[PDB]
Amino acid sequence: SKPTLKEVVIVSATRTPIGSFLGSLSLLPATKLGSIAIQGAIEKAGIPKEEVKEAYMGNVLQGGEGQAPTRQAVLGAGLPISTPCTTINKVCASGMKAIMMASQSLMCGHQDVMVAGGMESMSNVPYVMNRGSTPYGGVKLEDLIVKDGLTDVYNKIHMGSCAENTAKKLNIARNEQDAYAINSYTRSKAAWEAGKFGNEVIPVTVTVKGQPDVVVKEDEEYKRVDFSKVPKLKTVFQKENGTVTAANASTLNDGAAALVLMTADAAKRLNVTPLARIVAFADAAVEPIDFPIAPVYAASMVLKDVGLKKEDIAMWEVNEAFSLVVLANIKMLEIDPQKVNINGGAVSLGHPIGMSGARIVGHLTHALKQGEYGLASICNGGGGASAMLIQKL
Amino acid sequence: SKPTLKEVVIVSATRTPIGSFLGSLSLLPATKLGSIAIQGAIEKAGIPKEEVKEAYMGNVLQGGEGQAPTRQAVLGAGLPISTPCTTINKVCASGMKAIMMASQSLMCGHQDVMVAGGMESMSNVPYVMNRGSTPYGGVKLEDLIVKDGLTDVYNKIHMGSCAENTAKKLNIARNEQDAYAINSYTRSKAAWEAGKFGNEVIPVTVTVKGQPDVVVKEDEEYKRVDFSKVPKLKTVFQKENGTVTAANASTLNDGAAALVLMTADAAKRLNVTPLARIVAFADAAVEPIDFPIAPVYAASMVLKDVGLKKEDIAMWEVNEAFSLVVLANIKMLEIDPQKVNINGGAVSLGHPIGMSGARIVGHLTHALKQGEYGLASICNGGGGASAMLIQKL
Amino acid sequence: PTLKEVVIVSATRTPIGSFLGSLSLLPATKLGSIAIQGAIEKAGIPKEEVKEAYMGNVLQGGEGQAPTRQAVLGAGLPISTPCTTINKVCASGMKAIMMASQSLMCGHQDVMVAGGMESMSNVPYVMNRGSTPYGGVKLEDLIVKDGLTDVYNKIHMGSCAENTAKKLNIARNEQDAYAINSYTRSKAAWEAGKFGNEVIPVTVTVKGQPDVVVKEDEEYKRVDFSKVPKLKTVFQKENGTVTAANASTLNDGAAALVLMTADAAKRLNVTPLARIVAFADAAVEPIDFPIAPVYAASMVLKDVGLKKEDIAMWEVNEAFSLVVLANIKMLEIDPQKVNINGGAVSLGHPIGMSGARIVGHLTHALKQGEYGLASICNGGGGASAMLIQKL
Amino acid sequence: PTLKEVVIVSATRTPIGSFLGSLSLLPATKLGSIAIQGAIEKAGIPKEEVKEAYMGNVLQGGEGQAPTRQAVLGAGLPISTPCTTINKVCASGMKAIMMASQSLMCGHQDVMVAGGMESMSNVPYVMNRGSTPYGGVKLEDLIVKDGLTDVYNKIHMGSCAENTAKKLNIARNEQDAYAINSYTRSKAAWEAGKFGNEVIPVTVTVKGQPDVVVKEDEEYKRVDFSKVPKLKTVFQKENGTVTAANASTLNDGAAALVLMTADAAKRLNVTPLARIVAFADAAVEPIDFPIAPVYAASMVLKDVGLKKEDIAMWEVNEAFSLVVLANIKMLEIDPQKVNINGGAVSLGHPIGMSGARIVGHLTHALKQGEYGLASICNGGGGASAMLIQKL
Ligand SMILES: CC(C)(COP(=O)(O)OP(=O)(O)OC[C@H]1O[C@@H](n2cnc3c(N)ncnc32)[C@H](O)[C@@H]1OP(=O)(O)O)[C@@H](O)C(=O)NCCC(=O)NCCS
Ligand SMILES: CC(C)(COP(=O)(O)OP(=O)(O)OC[C@H]1O[C@@H](n2cnc3c(N)ncnc32)[C@H](O)[C@@H]1OP(=O)(O)O)[C@@H](O)C(=O)NCCC(=O)NCCS
Ligand SMILES: CC(C)(COP(=O)(O)OP(=O)(O)OC[C@H]1O[C@@H](n2cnc3c(N)ncnc32)[C@H](O)[C@@H]1OP(=O)(O)O)[C@@H](O)C(=O)NCCC(=O)NCCS
Ligand SMILES: CC(C)(COP(=O)(O)OP(=O)(O)OC[C@H]1O[C@@H](n2cnc3c(N)ncnc32)[C@H](O)[C@@H]1OP(=O)(O)O)[C@@H](O)C(=O)NCCC(=O)NCCS
Ligand SMILES: [Cl-]
Ligand SMILES: [Cl-]
Ligand SMILES: [Cl-]
Ligand SMILES: [Cl-]
Ligand SMILES: [K+]
Ligand SMILES: [K+]
Ligand SMILES: [K+]
Ligand SMILES: [K+]
Repeated sequence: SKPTLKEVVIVSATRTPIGSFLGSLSLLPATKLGSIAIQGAIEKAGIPKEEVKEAYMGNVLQGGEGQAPTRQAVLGAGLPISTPCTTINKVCASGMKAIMMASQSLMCGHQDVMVAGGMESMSNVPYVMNRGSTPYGGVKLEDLIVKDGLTDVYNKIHMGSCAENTAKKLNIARNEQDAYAINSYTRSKAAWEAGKFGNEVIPVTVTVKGQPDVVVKEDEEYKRVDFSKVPKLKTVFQKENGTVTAANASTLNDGAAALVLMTADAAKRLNVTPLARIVAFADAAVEPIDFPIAPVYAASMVLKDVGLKKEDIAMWEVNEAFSLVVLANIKMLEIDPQKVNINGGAVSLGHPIGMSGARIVGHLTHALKQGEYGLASICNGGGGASAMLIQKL
Repeated sequence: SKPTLKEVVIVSATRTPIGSFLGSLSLLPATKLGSIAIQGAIEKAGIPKEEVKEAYMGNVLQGGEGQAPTRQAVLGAGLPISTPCTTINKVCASGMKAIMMASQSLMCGHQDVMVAGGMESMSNVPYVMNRGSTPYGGVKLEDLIVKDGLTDVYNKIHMGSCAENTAKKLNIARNEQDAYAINSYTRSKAAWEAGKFGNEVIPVTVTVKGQPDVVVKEDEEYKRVDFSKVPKLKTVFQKENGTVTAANASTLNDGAAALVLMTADAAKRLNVTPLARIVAFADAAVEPIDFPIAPVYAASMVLKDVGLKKEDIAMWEVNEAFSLVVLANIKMLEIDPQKVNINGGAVSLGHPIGMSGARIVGHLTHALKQGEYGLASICNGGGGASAMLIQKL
Repeated sequence: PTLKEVVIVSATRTPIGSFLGSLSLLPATKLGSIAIQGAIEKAGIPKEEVKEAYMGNVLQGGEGQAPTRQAVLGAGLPISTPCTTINKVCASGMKAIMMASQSLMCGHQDVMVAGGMESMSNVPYVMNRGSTPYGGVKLEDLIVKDGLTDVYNKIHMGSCAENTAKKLNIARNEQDAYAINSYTRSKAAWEAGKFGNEVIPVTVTVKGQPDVVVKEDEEYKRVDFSKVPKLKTVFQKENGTVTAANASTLNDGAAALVLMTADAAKRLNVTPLARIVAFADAAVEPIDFPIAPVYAASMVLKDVGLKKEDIAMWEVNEAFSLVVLANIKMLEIDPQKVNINGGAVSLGHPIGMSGARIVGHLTHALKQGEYGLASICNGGGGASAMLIQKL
Repeated sequence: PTLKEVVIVSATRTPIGSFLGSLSLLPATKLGSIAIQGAIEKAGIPKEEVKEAYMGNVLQGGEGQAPTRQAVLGAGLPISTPCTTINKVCASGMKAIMMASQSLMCGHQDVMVAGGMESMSNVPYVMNRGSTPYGGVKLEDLIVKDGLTDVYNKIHMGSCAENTAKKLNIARNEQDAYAINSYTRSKAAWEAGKFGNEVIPVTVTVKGQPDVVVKEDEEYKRVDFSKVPKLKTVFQKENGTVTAANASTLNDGAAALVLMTADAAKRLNVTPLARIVAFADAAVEPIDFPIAPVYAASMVLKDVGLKKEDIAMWEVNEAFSLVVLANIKMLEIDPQKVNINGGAVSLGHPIGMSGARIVGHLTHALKQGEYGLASICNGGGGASAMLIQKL
């Protein structure tokens, strides 16, 4: 027999703008961007801070951040000292997995109101030196972005080289990948200029003693592009017959996102209007080198579970880890390209890894029309993916 | 009314021995200790590896371990590439929180069989250097054990100094703390001598090319003691009227633990006999400085939830972060000290921070007699604690 | 065998670059090659005539094997040229000239190159060999550890200067006035074109960049006189005297001289600039290094029977303004004859280079028949001094 | 004035410690103090008579300001003693003695101390000044970067030796025979008490542990003759000849000599051990450093008018067994007169120390009236050589 569970709703979804690597938000640690997003979400939901019972935040690169990153973000947002906190790491899937795990606690009736999201400051990720005796001939200082973030343990190659493998297998060429990337930048600029993130993004003031304030109000990455340069660029992850470039891959970035989740009962009790219902979610895993196709199986599991067909989905958010990944998913699922990553994605907006899975779910929440279904999927290092289905209320 | 949930059972619980800092297990990465505990747990459960659907592992100090620590542990144990993995960080409570969150997935019917536990190799935790430019005059690279594991963010003091604060408030003196510590070493020795860890601990072979193999078959820490020296030690965190010493505090250590969890239905399908039922669990939080008393509130929450009295508990496992922590809990709960940490604990056995929360649940699993209730609780940095109630089958 | 007479035939230097400034892309050894090549060109002799080379260089860490050999081969000199790198802290550049002169005096060589080189911009940090200690690892800055810290007293060179300021009663306003005078004199000499024969320009070449020609000293323009009396006393909190403005700075540069016996100069028909008359080293209590040049200068004057009045120009290296004032006070010499075209407080102080630079400056600035005396202090309580006569 | 006669009055050294071994707790400067103090005691002169000091020291990074000054003051010599640190790579310790001899020959000092020191155990790693590059960086080992890599060829000293092994047809088996010979001679000489006047013991004090008295060289006992032919060729995978057993090792130690003019020895009632006759430096292509000592030795013989036959004993530094074999072959000398009591392959090679050690050894081992010739190669393609006669 199947358990009888509580219904879970999204009441608010807020994010910081995304900063470029060593760019506009580089002075702020990940936990502080977390505080900003969490306070933003609470404000937008219209509930007292004291109503939030527990918090989960995704965060992939936690080294040097200090004790209990999620607790820092939560206490920094002015939430009660009585609030338990857990920091989640499923690599790039962390921001989505946090929402999923929080949903499961709500479904069990173990809490009635929670905050879940993700945060990352890639600008502030440190280098490491090993503990022990210094070996004769040299001591390595490794970059934790490369070592913990972007290198497949098993193949000993960059995520970008794993992507090249799928480009080979599925015959997805340089020109197709470049066209997708240009498309992403185009959609991001359009959305931003049309005022489409007006309720999703909250601005950030950067203060430096002796300097005038800087107000960061929009995503930084999408303006850093030159369409004429795009087809000229070198293939950085493979010298012989490559396809992936700086322009058609996601970038390194800083940002945080937070959602307020509650049971249908609690939303009634607090007289708040729910934005969306969380219907179903799943995780899938494949051979580590094949992570780009893992979101295909995760999305399929979700559709099969709920009894829906791909054509029933109004809007897809397939995380733009690489242009290659989105094209692979479009090809295998046979879905309408006009319904995928409609207002841009990670290739042009950037990819603070622990945050992105939460951002894309928050974007569907705002963009879907009443009654429509949205499906968000995200690959992660090691061969995994997470996927989530929501319906707009 | 209340949700109707799947019943959750523990089928096996296994661990490596706990190694001392830079000691017998120091050559093995946390992820390798993870693979060993997971393999052991599946062997002891007597089920196909393919039946494990998903895995969660606690792990506090993830810097330099490589991409997706839990995935590394699971694949290194020979589990299917189809197995999704998430790495969990709630400081010292991590190993317990992993079991709790896995239990929640099982209750929702989202998976039927999971592995949960915790892993830490404090010997292999690195130092960090900031990204950017080196200041004129040099820099000190920070030790991540100290910066991420052991320093309160808000007070800017060691966990040990937070403990001194509780010692003051509740009048828990040096002599009482030293007596508790001696008692822990005594109880640990007694338990090993009596063969109380026979089914719980699996040995590990350390192989070094060009030297004989070393078989580690018991915990290393409890033999590193001198009872005569205990009352002579100086107080390491507070010179001015201190109480906490190297002897009466937990140590730095390496180890991993894993539990096979499934629904009661899955156990019947697979023809396995469960060891215990997971009944209830809870998280609590107080002011960061007051973490030593947080386990009191988490334990009370659990008892109230199920409607039991403290007298109903046959065995207590209150993690021995410091001798002070246990005495503080005994004092406030007003429970029988003969029922607390009966076979030793972290003061004498050691404290690989991400694993201890799982170890103590695993020990109750084996030590309890049929029908008895066991309660485990564990404090964590930032002011939190987790607690879990199980019943022997 | 009777001792041979030694002459200076040429003396050349790079401009001095500021810390992390205009010359920071070039290693010390490359600056040394440029200086050496320029000196040989000015001397008007084939490179093959140079028999052996000594270069001063204080902070050799990370420069690679045999720094002087790198400078020499980099300048296109023969593979047969033996090379030695000299370390007497700030006195290194002068000590190299002294030791080369001694080899020439013995008839062991007939033509040598000697000088000094330093790239403080490129001096690395160090980590100790061994087990990493619990709680953290220290990365020390070699400029501070090897260059600027007194071993015995465990204080900065600047704190040693404060000590002398106390004992000899040399005040903050006096040191500030001297520093302003140094900056003023440096600017005046550059504007008068007094370095036209001494300094050679350096071309800095970067990939995908337009070439940059560095033709003058960088440091002397980095000053605000109105701010001088307001600066904090960085080496001492209470009643301090030494500041960033009145102390020498950290810098990059190289200098080189072609030296010959009188017989070799004649054989090659070169016109020598100056004769080397005498030189000496003195040493005192480590903290008292500011006064060691007084004793070294005194030794050289006494050696040749000259009085302080017989000296036309003094170069007392400006380690700190305090040092020059202390020397003037103890020696009782005319300040208008001391560091007349500026010095290390305003031009900068690449430590292994400065003792060569000041001897090379005398060689160009002295008029025929005049005597010049150069002295320079060094960490540990030492000083070197040299007397030359213009030909 | 004519050139003064120079004599060696004493020569003393520490034992040589293995890499990270028995002397690894002591800095190079402390080892220097021990050797300098011993040399002065043995000379029987007041310490105030020593006027100036030069010490060889190749790897100066992290040792603190003015390494020679630290050694001198640590030995209890007066603060009035000027100090200079000398770097000619492996030739440093000899070149220091040569340069001191020139100062004495000129009449500039009458009594000096010269020698060399090195603590390879305490040589640090370096990190470049600047911003850390994306993707990380390896902190270089200064032993490798400054000590043992040829700048121009970008290969290890050991690979340079391979080049000479190929050119002169000196095979693996011949190199292994020479190395076993060195270990055998070292053990025999220690057992015969031949170092009793040369080596002074070192007490290593550690709080909470008993003292350790180091009384003999550590390295020569670390050998297994049956394993020598089984080792891998660590510098060259294909067709190699150089191994860990037949190469010098990395080590800690210091040596110091007291030098005087003949007049000074008379004045002080000192009976000197030997006279310094002549010395020279030679240089060739950097890759060809193994053969430079042939040319330096030939220069000294030619200068003085002696034949190779007139030399009673040769000390050709054992940088590699290959180097010694190449020198014997080109010079055509009796192998029974070469490195008679062992050398660097088995006693070890603290690089700034060895050039001084070998001159000190000849001073003790030669019989009255006999000539000894010492020679030593250095990175960059150099060598130094010196002739002495026993009195
Ligand atoms: C790809 C990556 C290594 C960056 O490469 P990079 O070479 O250091 O990037 P650069 O900025 O130096 O780009 C090099 C060139 O590309 C150009 N370029 C980059 N993006 C461009 C764009 N959008 N439009 C036009 N030109 C662009 C730059 O102008 C530069 O030009 P240049 O060669 O004349 O100097 C890094 O962003 C990365 O690793 N991305 C993948 C992140 C990832 O794996 N995420 C997780 C997914 S699972
Ligand atoms: C306390 C801590 C810093 C270790 O301190 P330390 O001073 O480096 O420990 P040491 O091994 O140097 O021991 C110090 C002295 O105590 C002695 N000692 C240690 N354990 C002993 C024992 N069990 N019995 C008798 N003597 C003991 C040692 O012999 C030593 O004596 P000495 O100085 O005369 O030689 C470290 O274990 C720690 O931080 N523990 C807390 C872990 C923690 O906070 N975990 C999180 C929980 S919230
Ligand atoms: C003194 C020393 C530590 C530099 O100190 P510093 O404080 O880091 O120097 P800075 O460049 O940051 O200068 C600090 C201030 O002084 C000012 N300043 C520096 N030189 C100045 C000048 N010539 N005129 C006016 N102002 C000046 C700067 O503008 C700055 O002002 P701010 O704090 O309002 O911005 C360094 O040059 C040194 O060690 N010198 C001695 C070298 C030495 O000892 N050599 C060996 C001799 S024995
Ligand atoms: C050669 C050098 C790199 C060390 O090599 P290494 O491989 O780290 O040396 P090791 O101590 O690890 O010895 C390797 C093996 O040789 C063996 N070995 C070494 N010396 C031996 C000897 N004298 N007899 C027998 N066996 C010996 C060791 O037992 C070891 O055996 P194993 O592989 O079974 O464990 C280093 O000593 C060096 O660079 N020397 C040259 C110094 C130099 O260039 N000086 C300047 C001259 S210009
Ligand atoms: Cl918490
Ligand atoms: Cl996964
Ligand atoms: Cl000196
Ligand atoms: Cl040379
Ligand atoms: K891009
Ligand atoms: K203990
Ligand atoms: K200045
Ligand atoms: K050897």
